[PDB]
Amino acid sequence: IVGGYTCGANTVPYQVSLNSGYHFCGGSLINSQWVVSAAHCYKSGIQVRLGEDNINVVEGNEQFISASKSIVHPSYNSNTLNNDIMLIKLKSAASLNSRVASISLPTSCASAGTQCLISGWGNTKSSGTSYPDVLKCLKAPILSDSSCKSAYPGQITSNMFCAGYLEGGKDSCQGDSGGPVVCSGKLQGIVSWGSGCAQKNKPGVYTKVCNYVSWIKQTIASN
Ligand SMILES: N=C(N)c1ccc(NC(=O)Nc2ccc(Cl)cc2)cc1
Ligand SMILES: [Ca+2]
Repeated sequence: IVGGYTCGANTVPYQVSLNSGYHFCGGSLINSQWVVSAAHCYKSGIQVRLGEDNINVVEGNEQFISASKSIVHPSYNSNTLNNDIMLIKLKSAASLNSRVASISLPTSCASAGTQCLISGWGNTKSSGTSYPDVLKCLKAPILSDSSCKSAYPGQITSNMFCAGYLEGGKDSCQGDSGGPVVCSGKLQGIVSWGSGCAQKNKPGVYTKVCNYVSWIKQTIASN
């Protein structure tokens, strides 16, 4: 996250870190046994780490559970990043409490102008690299789909939306991939892509989770 603030330990209880020997992507817990993340974060051998704040120090609220199945969206296209979303089932259910909790799926798509909370342990600089150990947060509006499409001509599909600031300065970034965009207490987006980070006229682009709710519910019902 570039230009955000330190969230505070366990203030984002649905935030997950995906670990394969190191943190490589975020995710969101959507019930005690399932995590949603970005399909471009797919790897075999994922361990899901819940209840995290400092990812390099064991602080006492963590649950580390390995994945039993990963399901990338059937129409994920890695060239266009259309349908960048995947479901991860945990080997055993997480114990849910105030510090480890799930986030609700949306019943409606959020509109442009709604302020949302994006969080993750990704890069905090638009030039150079510095990865934080504690979770960073950013409040950002969803942008109109015409300003999103003017920023990225020919690249925005109906399963994507832009959120951020067209003047740059504040944005999600590499390592934030797969993490949550929450608006009005519902999961509305998944950190997906963008050109650089926090650059002028290049806002972050996010998977539009309200288009996938029937696919998620159906897949969790049968797996
Ligand atoms: N500006 C951002 N919000 C931003 C920019 C880039 C990323 N990350 C990626 O674009 N990562 C990535 C995308 C596709 C593939 Cl195939 C591999 C990595 C995340 C957020
Ligand atoms: Ca920790």
